[PDB]
Amino acid sequence: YTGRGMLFLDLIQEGNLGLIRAVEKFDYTKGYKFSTYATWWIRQAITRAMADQARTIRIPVHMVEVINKLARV
DNA sequence: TGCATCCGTGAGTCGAGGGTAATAACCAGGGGGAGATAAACGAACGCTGAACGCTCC
Repeated sequence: YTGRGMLFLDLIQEGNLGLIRAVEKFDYTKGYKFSTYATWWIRQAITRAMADQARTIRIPVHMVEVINKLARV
């Protein structure tokens, strides 16, 4: 997700918040590796922050998901 | 102590002119302001004439 109005190092720090979230909600009772669980939370934190901090005029999160959806189609 | 290196600064004058890119995507819940219907008063009207006077027989 580099090169979209957010600095590359800034993306790492916001994703880093997602990682600390994931460890508090992870356990061995599920028969799966930590890597599969973590990547969901990493992607969530990065994409939400990108929605909330890239544009000069802030756009609400649900308008942002509308425009990128229509752009791709 | 001398020699080598790099970093910062400055480099004319007025004229002419405007727009830039890219990636899991959702229920689920739920709060919070922005637009839709009955109650408190007093002011137009309303007939209520009643109650006063203004001319007339």
